[PDB]
Formats: sequence, C-alpha cells, structure tokens
Amino acid sequence: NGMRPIHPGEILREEFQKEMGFSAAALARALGVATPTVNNILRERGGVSADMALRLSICLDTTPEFWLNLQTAFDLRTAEQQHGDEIIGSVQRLVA
Amino acid sequence: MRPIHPGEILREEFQKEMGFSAAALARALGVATPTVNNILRERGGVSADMALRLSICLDTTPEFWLNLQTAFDLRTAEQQHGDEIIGSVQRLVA
Repeated sequence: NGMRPIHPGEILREEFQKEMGFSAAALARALGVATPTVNNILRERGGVSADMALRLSICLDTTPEFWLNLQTAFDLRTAEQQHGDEIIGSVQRLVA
Repeated sequence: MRPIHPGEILREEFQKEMGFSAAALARALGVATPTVNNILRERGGVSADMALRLSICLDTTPEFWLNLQTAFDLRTAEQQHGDEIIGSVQRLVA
C-alpha cells in the first residue's frame, strides 16, 4: 500500500489530546495561536509549520524536530503513494 | 547555529562537484529549469516531490533533503521569531 501515512495531527490527537484531555481551544490558548489553526491540524487538514512546531515543543515538552519530522514523513509517504510510480518512470539518475 | 539551505548543499556538494548545468539537472529530474534555479539560488524550499526526484537522480535518500529543509526552517524560525514565540507560549497544564 504500503505503510499508512501518519499525519502529525493524528499523533497530536491520539497520544497527547486523548490522554491530557485538553480542548482545541485550550491547546490554542497555550500555543499562542488561533483555535482554527489547531482545529485544522487535529482534523489532519493543515500541516505543521516551523513556527507551529516550535510552539508545540514548548507547550507540550517535545523537541520541535519531533513534529516537523512527522510532517515530512507524512508528506513523503503521501508523495510516494500519489506520485511515486510516475516519478520513478520519469527521473534519470545523473552521475555526470 | 546559523541555517544552511538545502540548495546550498545541492549547489556546492553536487553541482559544483559533478559539473552539471541547472538545465541538465532539470531535464534529469523531469522538471522545469526555473524550478531547479529557485532551489539552487536558495529562493525556495525542497518539497516532498522534489526530494523524491532528487533522491533517485543523485542516489540519496529523500529524507536527506527533507531533513536539510526541516533544519533550515527551524533554525530560521528560531532566529527570527524565537523571542516572539517564547513570549507567547505557555506549557499546557494537564
């Protein structure tokens, strides 16, 4: 298929939210961002930016790489799933 | 630590080394020459799609490029909005 893309919002929701019990608005206030931004990420609609990842790391006690690496892994897995065969068929390696 | 754009690594460690033109790279990548130039000139970032293309083309992993991009964006964010971020975020209370 292969392995399912994991949106950072899934981690935010399943591992942080489900346990700590915060609302979207509560998280937003602590992040210093607007609630709709948080709403987008939790619903896995919007990605995590460098600014957001820094905010999350302070707010939830993580590194900011944790979040951006989740984002790029998701984005890569998605690009592979969506465009992987087309890319493999159209790119030539360059050794000189 | 100041930021390193992935395009600098593409330009200095691959282009300068192997001596290809921007156009030759774009042809091999299956993309437009201005798309390559925007990275080489450090005006734009490397997307997942571009990272995949580069990885095939230059025998790298795609993560190699994305992690360079992630590092650049974080370092940049910290350098320009770090104080603003520290001043506006509170540890969430469980």
